[PDB]
This record gives sequence, C-alpha cells and structure tokens, in this order.
Amino acid sequence: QVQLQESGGGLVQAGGSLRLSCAASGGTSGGMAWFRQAGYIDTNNDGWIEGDELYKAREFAAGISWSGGSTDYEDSVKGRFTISRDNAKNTMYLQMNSLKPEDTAVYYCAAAGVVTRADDVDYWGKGTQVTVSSH
Amino acid sequence: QVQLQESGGGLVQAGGSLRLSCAASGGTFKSGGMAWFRQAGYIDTNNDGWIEGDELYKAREFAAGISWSGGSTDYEDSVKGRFTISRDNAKNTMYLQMNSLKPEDTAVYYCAAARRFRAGVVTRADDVDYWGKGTQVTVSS
Amino acid sequence: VQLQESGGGLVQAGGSLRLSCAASGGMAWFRQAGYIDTNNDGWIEGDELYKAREFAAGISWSGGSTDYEDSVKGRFTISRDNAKNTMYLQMNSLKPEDTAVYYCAAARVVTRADDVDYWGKGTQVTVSS
Amino acid sequence: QVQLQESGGGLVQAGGSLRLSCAASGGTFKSGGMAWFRQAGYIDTNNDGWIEGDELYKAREFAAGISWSGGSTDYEDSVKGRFTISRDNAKNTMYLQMNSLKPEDTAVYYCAAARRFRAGVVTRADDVDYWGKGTQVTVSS
Amino acid sequence: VQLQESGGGLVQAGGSLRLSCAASGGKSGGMAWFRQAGYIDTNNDGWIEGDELYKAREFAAGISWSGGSTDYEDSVKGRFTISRDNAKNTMYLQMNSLKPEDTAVYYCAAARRFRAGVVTRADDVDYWGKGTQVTVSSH
Ligand SMILES: [Tb+3]
Ligand SMILES: [Tb+3]
Ligand SMILES: [Tb+3]
Ligand SMILES: [Tb+3]
Ligand SMILES: [Tb+3]
Ligand SMILES: [Tb+3]
Ligand SMILES: [Tb+3]
Ligand SMILES: [Tb+3]
Repeated sequence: QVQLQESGGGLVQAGGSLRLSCAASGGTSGGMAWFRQAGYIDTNNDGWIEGDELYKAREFAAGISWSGGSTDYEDSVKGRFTISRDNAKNTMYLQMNSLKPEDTAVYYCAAAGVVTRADDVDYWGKGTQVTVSSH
Repeated sequence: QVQLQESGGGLVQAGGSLRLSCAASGGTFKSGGMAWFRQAGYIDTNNDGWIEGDELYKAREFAAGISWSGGSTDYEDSVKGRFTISRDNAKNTMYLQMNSLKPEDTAVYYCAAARRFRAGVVTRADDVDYWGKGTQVTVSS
Repeated sequence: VQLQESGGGLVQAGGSLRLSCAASGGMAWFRQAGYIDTNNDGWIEGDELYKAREFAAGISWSGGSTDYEDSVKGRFTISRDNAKNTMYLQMNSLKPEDTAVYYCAAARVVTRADDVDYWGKGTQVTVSS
Repeated sequence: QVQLQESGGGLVQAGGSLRLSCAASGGTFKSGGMAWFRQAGYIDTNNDGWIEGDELYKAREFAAGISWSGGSTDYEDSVKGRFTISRDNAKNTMYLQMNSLKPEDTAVYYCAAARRFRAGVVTRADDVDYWGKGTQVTVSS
Repeated sequence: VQLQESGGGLVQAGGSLRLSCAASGGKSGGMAWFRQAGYIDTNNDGWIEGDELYKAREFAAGISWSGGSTDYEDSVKGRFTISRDNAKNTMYLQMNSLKPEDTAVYYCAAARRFRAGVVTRADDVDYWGKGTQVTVSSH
C-alpha cells in the first residue's frame, strides 16, 4: 500500500542546509507536503506537558501539487525552503536553506490538491529529526 | 509621551470570539503603524514533558499589523481568515477581532507601535518603538 | 453611489498586484474568469458559456470584519481606508488560475453576488504562465 | 427557429447615447450566445475618392457578445468602456447601451444568435445561426 | 526624433512580413505601429468627402520603452508581435498569417523619452514616420 520513507535529516549548524527526501510507494486533486512538530506547547503554563496539550497538531511547512504546478509555504520558511517533486521516481524533496534553531523539529512527509491542514492528510511518514545548532 | 493601553482580553471556549483593543495616545510618529504580537506558552523542545532550559527565554511572535490609515494590513498565516486587524484612525485605536479561537491562541497579547511597519515585510519585535503591557487571552479546549 | 476600480493588469506568475476600489454594510471583491475551452474543441459552448461571479474577499464598512474564499485566503488580503472611503485587495504569489475580471461590490460579511447592491465595472487581472 | 427583432436605432450627435434592443423568440437560444454585429461604411482602399468594385463589401464585424446562461460579456476593443451588452432573462431581450458615441460608430447594427462562440479569437459573421434585420445608427460629427 | 520605416511590401495572404523602425535615438519613450487601411464612406453616398477624410490612423501594436509591456489591436493578437532592441536603435513588427484586411500604410510612432508606457492612441504620439505600404493579396 501507501508507504512514505523520509530521509535526509540530521544535525546541522545554524545557517546551513539540508535536503529532505520522501519516497512514496504506490498512490499519490492530490499532492504531498512536509509537516513538522517543534514540540508540544504548555497551554496552561504550569511547567508540564499534560492532557489537551499532547494534541498540538503537526504544523504545515510546505506542500506541492501532484502535477508539481502548485506550491505553498509556511510564511516563516518562505524563501528559505523549496519544495519539489520528481514524478518518475517515487520522491518529493524539501531543500532547506538558511536553517535556524527555530527550525528544529520532527519533520513528517504527508500524502493525500495542495494539502495544507493536518486533518486533510491521509497518509503519514514516521518522521525524521532535524536539529539545528542554537548558534 | 506615547502610551498604548490594551483591553478586551478574555476566557472563552474553543470556537468563540474576542476583540482586543489598543488605544494610542501622545505623539504617534505618523509613518508605519501598529501591530499585535503574542507570547504563547513555550515548546517542550527535547520532548521530556517538562518546560525548562533553553525552552524558557521568550520571544514575541507577530500576529497582525496595520498602517495608520488602515489601508494596509498583514497577518501571520496561522491566524489569517480568523483574525481581522482594523483601525479607527479617529480614536487612534486599533482592534483585533478574533474569531474561531483555538487553544493554541492562548497567550499574552501585546499591542505595539512601529514606525518601520510595512505590509508584505515581516515585522520584527526588536524594531518596535512602543509596547503595551499585554492582555491575557485564554481559549479552553 | 459609484465604485471605481484601479490597479489591475498583467503580472508574471508569482508576482503581486494591489487593487483599489473607491466609493462615493460592507464591500467585497468578486472575480469572473473568461471563457475556458474545456473540451478544447476550438469553440465555447454549453456549460463553458456559464461563468460564475465568485466571491473572493469581503470587509465590513469599519474594516473590523473580513472573510475570504478558502482558495485565496493565503494569498489575498483585503483592507479598508475610511476617510478616503477606499478598499484595497493585496494579491501576492499570483497564479494563472487567478486570471479573471475582478469586480468591487458594495452592499447595505457580504459573501454572495445576489446580496450585492452596487457593482463596479471590473478590472482585468492577467497572470503569465 | 429563432426570431430576432431589433429596436432602438436613431440619429444622435457625437458624444450622445443610444440603447439598442433585440427581442428573441424561438428555440434553444438561451443555451447559447447572443451578439451585436455592425456593418460600418465601405472602405476606399485604393484612395481614388469613391467606392467601387471589391470595396462594396458589407463586412459585418463583431461588436459585443454575451452568454445567455451566465451573462459573461466580450467586446470589440474600440467600443470597450463605451458600450455595454446585457440581457434580461424574464423579458427575453438583449440590450446594447451605447455611450460616448462617435461618427465612426455609424453603421447598421444586427442582433445575432449563435450556439457557440469561437475560442481565443473573434466570432465571425459566418458563425451566426440567426440574424435580425438590422438597425441604423447614425452619429453626427 | 526622426523615424524611418522599412520592411513593407506585397505578400500573398497567409504570408509574413517584418516591419522595422529606426529612430535617431530609441531617447524615444513608448513606441507603436499604426495603420491607415483607407477612409470610410461613413454617410454611404459612395463618395469620400468632408469629415470622412479625417479618419484617424488605427492602432496596431505598441511597446514600452523597456519592452516589458506590449498591447495589440485585438484583430491582430496572436498574429503580430512587436519587439524593441534599444541597443541597436530598432523597433520591429513581425506580421504572420496576413489577411487582405491587413493591407494599409503602416506608420511607426514614438512618444517622448519619459512617456515610457505603451502608446495606444494617435493623440499621444509625439513623432511619426512617413509610412510604409503593406498590400496583401486575395488569390
Ligand atoms: Tb501544562
Ligand atoms: Tb522540556
Ligand atoms: Tb531546554
Ligand atoms: Tb506562520
Ligand atoms: Tb468547447
Ligand atoms: Tb475606391
Ligand atoms: Tb479592434
Ligand atoms: Tb461619403
């Protein structure tokens, strides 16, 4: 069935780049996207992550058409990240330049047009860690 | 002296609405405009269920901004279409209508006056000229 | 009670435009595509002759409330300048799908063409792709 | 089996206005388009000062067109902004509002029904299924 | 500025021509091609007389100082292409799929250097060429 295999994460100095890759087994209006989880938010300011706070949805980073003709970017990564697709091989790519400590997160490839909201995603990869130095 | 006084904070359930107000007085500097920033709760970076360490020093995130006339507005994309920023230039007062509130919107909201604001360019907290003292918004899940 | 548009024209795909409507309740921008030869037979016929006047963005008279069609919410921003009694539409990262005639409208948030009370003449917006 | 009856012709001075009407009766015309064509004067293409020979051609050129179902409009560019085509689905009538008339707008104007418009280019007289009898518009200089 | 046209001629319908315009400088701002296919017998008496002899030259195509903006008469769109080589001091009109109705005297036109927009109206022309004949066959 549908399998999404992420590669290309790691540790990188602030200002550096990475290229994430997601190869999609057998499936896909439609498109793919990259989401990221920078961590749960303490929506109570008590010092702990508990209850309703573990439901912080993964945040949209970039998405792309099945055709590749449509793209959308989270506004804090526009101009620094470029999403692209090679339908021919199984793969979608996120070029990430000018990386910031704020970009540290678990990045997740997503497949369903230009998918943007987590609920609107059907299939998820298991995620890959990106940890940028705090410079 | 220029001063910004905020109001309209509230506690509502998810899906509700609020409207924050910021009243500007004194010698507003005419160019640029005003904006709302917010300090939400902090992120469990290393995923240990706690908040500590590098997860403690805080940074205010831009939410919306508006020119003094009101003709140019700009939004953080996670609030676009839910929040509306407006100005009553007469009363030198700026408003943030907040619809379809979400738990993640819980934060201290700070009004700001910034001579360097312009739509389409990110508005930096470090470039703000005057700050309000903040009002609490809490959205229950 | 007139409404006069300004600021349309041709633009590269990915570029930006700012539209203006000056008046003389709330206001809104609608858009209507030109004929599309769907079945690509060289003619315009049947359902291809029907073009919806679609809602894009709307704003209350005070500017305190806005609404957007979901496909344009990320790229269009609507705003109001009272005193000059003028409404703006900032349009960024435009795509060829955005090619259409854009109509400013006013009504005594306005969301549907049947609720419009006054219409501008329209301004052509063309995105190159 | 479309019958088209035109009205509204006249004689006005440059700068004036008229409104042509075309009343439509018959079958399927609401599933297609309607248009106004005009036959301006002959062109003295060899510059001898009169009209003769091949110059006696009544070229009927598209001026304005409309989809009956949705009301989309298209105009010859020399009349855009001055002319407005519209239709009233209750009265089965099409209109051509002509403002800021000019001597060059003098012509016989013909209402036309067509099932299809050409895509990307102007619809031609030979593409019309049914025609009205023609209505004279004369604009003085 | 002085404008001089070239590239006119006599061509079978369906053929092509390229008109060229050389100016003293572009120094010229926006530029355009106009054409006069002939006076129209507006009062239908068979003569040409009176105001009928005043008929303005018709806009065909126009181009910005920089060449980044163009406009066309709708009956030539997709057939004609206007271009500008400010280095070589030349403005061109490629004319494909020519029709008999395209027969006319074609005139190069220019506005002053700082009206850099697209020229679309005769009243907005500052300087005119003397014109070049184009004649397209039927059979
Ligand atoms: Tb907590
Ligand atoms: Tb922690
Ligand atoms: Tb820490
Ligand atoms: Tb954002
Ligand atoms: Tb078709
Ligand atoms: Tb003759
Ligand atoms: Tb024309
Ligand atoms: Tb005569």
